[PDB]
Amino acid sequence: NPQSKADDILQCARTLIIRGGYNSFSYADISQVVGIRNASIHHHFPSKSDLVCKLVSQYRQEAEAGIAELEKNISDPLEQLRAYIGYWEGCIADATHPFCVCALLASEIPVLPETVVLEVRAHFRSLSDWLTAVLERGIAQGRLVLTGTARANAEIFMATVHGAMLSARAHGDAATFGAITRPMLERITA
Amino acid sequence: NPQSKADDILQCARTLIIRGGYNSFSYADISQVVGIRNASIHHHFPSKSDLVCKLVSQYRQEAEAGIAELEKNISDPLEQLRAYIGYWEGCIADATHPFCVCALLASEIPVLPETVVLEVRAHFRSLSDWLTAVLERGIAQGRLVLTGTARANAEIFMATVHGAMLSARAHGDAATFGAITRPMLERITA
Repeated sequence: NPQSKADDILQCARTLIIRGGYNSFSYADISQVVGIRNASIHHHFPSKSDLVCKLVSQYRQEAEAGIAELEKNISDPLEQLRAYIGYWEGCIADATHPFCVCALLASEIPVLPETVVLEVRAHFRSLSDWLTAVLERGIAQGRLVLTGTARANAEIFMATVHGAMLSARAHGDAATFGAITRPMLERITA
Repeated sequence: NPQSKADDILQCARTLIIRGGYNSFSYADISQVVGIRNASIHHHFPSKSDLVCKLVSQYRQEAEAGIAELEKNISDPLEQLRAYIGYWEGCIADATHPFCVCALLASEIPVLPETVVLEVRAHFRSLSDWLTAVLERGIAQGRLVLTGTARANAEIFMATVHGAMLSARAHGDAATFGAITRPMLERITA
């Protein structure tokens, strides 16, 4: 049915966009993977900008649901940050989606449609908000020690994660991501 | 003359690639800026992969010459790292080239030509080598204090720089880059 074809197009486009960003895939590539013709893609999504806004909105919904599940299941804020690091290490291992869609698109902001840029920036502010709240709970519970504010530390940890994803993709390697991100976690442990 | 046209094409392509990466510009865009026709671009560069390898090799030559000049002019290793941070803050201010060509291309590695990937990875290993040597001199001179090895700290600082460039481009802002990168520098000051 129609819904399943729309889901297949979004699945496919998400995998392609993680390889090379907004301009690295075409509707022809989606036809090659999913088997629908070009005109059919347009019935589902009236433009590529709309397809990518829909993909990023779904990616954020899933990203927020996954860090919420960490927050729910894990009592200690430090262990929530450690489990978030572990989640990305598993994604880089599985190698299907070894990069954050929004971090990748952020590097291309100046050429992206404005509607896509809105979705990408919303993920950054939202992830920063989550990390800020986890760090604040860690202070409130005497589980962490910080220099500077929780928000400033959240912004450093998010930048370190995005830079570590980039180093793992570049000069190689399944231990890079942890080797870069974990020392902060051990620093801030009370 | 011929050389000047080749330089103009590389200048133009460097500015375009910093906006959106490898797939965000075409030879038509270069013709629009530089005024040569499509066939003329091909006389200078037999393929787009070759044009981009030439651009990245020139960008690295310049990047290495600039950090070498820091190293030459500045005696204290900590002040060499602080001046490197300042160099990127000035680039983000001037807004012409507010992102590293190689950091941007690294996010697209899976779709890049292999010859381009070689040049991008060479920049990462080389910048990591430079930062490692600056950190080692800082230890040898009693100017810095590190947890873990100099190379592991170099890899964190390079990832923090690349992640900070990304946050400055994303959820906005000429103070983000320093706000993320400078706390490390003050941490490691002896």
